[PDB]
Amino acid sequence: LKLWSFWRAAIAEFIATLLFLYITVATVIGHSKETVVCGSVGLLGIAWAFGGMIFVLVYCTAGISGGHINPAVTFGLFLARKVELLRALVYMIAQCLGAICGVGLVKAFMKGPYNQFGGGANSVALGYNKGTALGAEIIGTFVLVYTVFSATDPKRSARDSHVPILAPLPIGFAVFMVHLATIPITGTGINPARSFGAAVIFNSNKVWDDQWIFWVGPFIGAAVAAAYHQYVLRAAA
Amino acid sequence: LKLWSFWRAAIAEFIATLLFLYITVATVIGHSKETVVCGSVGLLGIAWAFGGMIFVLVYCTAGISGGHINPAVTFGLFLARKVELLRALVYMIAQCLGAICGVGLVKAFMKGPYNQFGGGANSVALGYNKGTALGAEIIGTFVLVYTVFSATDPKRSARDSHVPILAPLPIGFAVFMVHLATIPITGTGINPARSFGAAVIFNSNKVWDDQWIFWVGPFIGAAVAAAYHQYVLRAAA
Amino acid sequence: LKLWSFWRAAIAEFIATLLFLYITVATVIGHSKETVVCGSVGLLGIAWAFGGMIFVLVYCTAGISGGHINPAVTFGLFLARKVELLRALVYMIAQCLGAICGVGLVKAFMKGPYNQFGGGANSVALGYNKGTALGAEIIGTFVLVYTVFSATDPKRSARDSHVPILAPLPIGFAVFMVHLATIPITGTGINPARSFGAAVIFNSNKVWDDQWIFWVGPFIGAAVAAAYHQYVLRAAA
Amino acid sequence: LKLWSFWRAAIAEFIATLLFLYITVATVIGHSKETVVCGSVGLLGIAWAFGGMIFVLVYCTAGISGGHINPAVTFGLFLARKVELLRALVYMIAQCLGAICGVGLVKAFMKGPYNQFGGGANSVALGYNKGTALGAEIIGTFVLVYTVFSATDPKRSARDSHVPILAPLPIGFAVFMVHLATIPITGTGINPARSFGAAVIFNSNKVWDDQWIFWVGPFIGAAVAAAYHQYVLRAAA
Repeated sequence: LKLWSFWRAAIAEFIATLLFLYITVATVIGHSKETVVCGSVGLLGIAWAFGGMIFVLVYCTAGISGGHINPAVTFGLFLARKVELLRALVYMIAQCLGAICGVGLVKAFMKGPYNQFGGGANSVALGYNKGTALGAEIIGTFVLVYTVFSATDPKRSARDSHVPILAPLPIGFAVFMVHLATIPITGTGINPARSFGAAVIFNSNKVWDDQWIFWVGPFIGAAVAAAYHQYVLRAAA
Repeated sequence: LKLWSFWRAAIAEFIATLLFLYITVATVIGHSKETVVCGSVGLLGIAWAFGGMIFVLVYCTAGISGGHINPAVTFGLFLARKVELLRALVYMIAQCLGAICGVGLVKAFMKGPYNQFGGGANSVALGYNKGTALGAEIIGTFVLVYTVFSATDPKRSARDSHVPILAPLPIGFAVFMVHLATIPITGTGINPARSFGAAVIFNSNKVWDDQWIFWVGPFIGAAVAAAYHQYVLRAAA
Repeated sequence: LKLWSFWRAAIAEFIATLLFLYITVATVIGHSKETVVCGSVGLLGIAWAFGGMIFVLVYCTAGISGGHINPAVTFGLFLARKVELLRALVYMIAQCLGAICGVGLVKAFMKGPYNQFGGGANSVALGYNKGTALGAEIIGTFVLVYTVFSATDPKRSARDSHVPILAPLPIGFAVFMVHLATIPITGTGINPARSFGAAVIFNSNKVWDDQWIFWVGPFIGAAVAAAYHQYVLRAAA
Repeated sequence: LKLWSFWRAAIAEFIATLLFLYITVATVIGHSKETVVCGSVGLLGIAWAFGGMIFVLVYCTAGISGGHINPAVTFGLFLARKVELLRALVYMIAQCLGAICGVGLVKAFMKGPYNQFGGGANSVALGYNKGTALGAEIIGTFVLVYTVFSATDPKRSARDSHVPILAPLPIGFAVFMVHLATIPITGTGINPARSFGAAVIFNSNKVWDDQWIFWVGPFIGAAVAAAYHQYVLRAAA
């Protein structure tokens, strides 16, 4: 009755996260497998795929679920009391499961290229240390969640809830920007479900060893954005 | 009287699909004929041409025809009872004829490059099987039509009809995103008229042999998006 | 009194066209002079410079002059009786003078590269004939002006006039798209002032010999768009 | 009470300028350190990073501070009496301090690449003289500030102030466009805080010797835009 709206929101987050990972990791593998020098969409094209799909998917789901597609976004909004505990945890599970599925589909379609070129997985690139990767993930997620907070509609909520509706364009652009800066360092995580889905499917020791960075970094970044918006700027009111 | 509005909608879809194919296939041939390494718009530029022209053309025609430019979009909206049978079939014919014309014009302007570089045609790239191409076309069209449904105006319709007006930016971006992911696999069809126009003008056995994928994939993708939006999300109401 | 508004509109078109040519031709020369393979913004970056500056400049001037920046846009709107004769001719002179000035400034800043790399001038590339270039200019300008007509505000006009206000984003995107398709053929003109400014400053026989294409093509494209919108679609009413 | 709103605006400008410099200079260093030919986001990606972050950050801060992120924007608005003297000077200090911090963070994360590849600093490229660089900075800042003035909301102001709210998309696009044209010449400054932050952290004689260009150019460009908008166009009223 409003429980149906709740379950439909969970489904919307599951499916959107699946589509997010399918499109973006297919883009990464498609770029990576390219033999002809500069016959691919390039790193710029990869950054567009991540930012542009967030714009599209937040647009589609904002009125249905709130359009999170990302455990760190759900967590930041939870801390600011904009999402209730049970919804938050249900969203994070839906997101993580959807992400596994989307990456699974890319692997099903292009198994050889998928394994050869890194599986869309986040890890620390050679030359950087884990403190740098962690710092880059915290600041990158801070940019994203600070944008999400600035993009919340104070009056309007997702169907049968108090989860605010979000303006999708600035949020997609924040994701695009952070990818431009962070791809050389970690591939860019800023989204624990996206990092976890790829780790589950790719299944390498190196990737699993770095995985904590892509949970801890984004949760800290999200928490600091929440405190900044709500307490330092008092930008809610 | 409203029959004139009907015929003007058909003309609007014919012309828009012609412009769609002219601009995008001229972009593909112009990229492909380039000798100087990295002197072209690249695959990223091709993906922009397809997404950006959908944004422009849906913007221009949304109030006149509904702005479909694509038999799979018309079919999905038909299944949800948003387009009547006779309009649907008239739109699909207008789209397919316009597409033949637009590709015809590119061939008229650059015949040598046109034949040498593949004629803007969709087919399965070497290394992928038809099951993968079909899967990639279904999911890609699902992203597009799921976006179209989320972009419908519940209150406002095209002139003298009940075909909903569509928000063109998210739709153009969905087309752009799906191109980033799918170009290496099939060139990206997700539009039976676009695939058919190029097949008619280019006229090769290889291309004709793959053509069913670019009709069946998109129609299935569109049907599943329709059912998802209307029955699982109940996102109409 | 409204004559001052008239003269301020002419100044706004002069300055906007100057800025248009300075930014875009500086972009073209900056790309072209690049020695390091793929150390430039590429042809995609050039296409963005033209589309993006039209978006910016139409945004700035739409309420002041109508935001034309382009004799073919002024001519199409003139034919549809949306601009009076004396205003139309004053706008075209302002646009052509501004364009000469903007290209003049690029030459002043980078004289060596400016002359070596073609001076931002439009002409027919080797391999295409003049019939093809003319056809490409007609269709390209048709896309642009068809978009301008679809972007007109039926209720709202520029200050102290009946020149409609225009939605700048779709128009900028139409310019971007047409550049993706047409750069390899003519560089893309679709704007007689832009083509003329560069011809005046660069001053070569080859360029002057092709210059009629960049006036005749766009004026025909604009006229057909006007007739299409107003008479075939009846999209005014 | 409104003094708190004042201090929160200063903090918002400090943090936004820090994020601006971190994301954009990390993008520049990440591009520059790339060994594999065309394995980076390219100069186009760098131009996106600067324009896109201005769009994002102006979006986030427009209702809190006015969204300046740039001493030349604050100065132009000051000259037009849209910002009071004490606020103006407090904003410029906040911006310059934030910029030092953001560049500082990039250096902390990638010290080797940071020093090797120029430190995100603006200076005159080999082949251009200082008159050209100064001219390019004046016109580039004129485009930006002319856009800012055209983007001001006549009715609505930042919290507890008379600083107008700004439309962030056209402003971000103006920054993007000016980067396309100006990167080969100076790297593009058009923002005294951005130029100063990088000079402070990179600390080279060459860079310090050119630094006056990146203060004088933008302040003149801003002043001429202010006079153009307010006195020649009378575009306020």
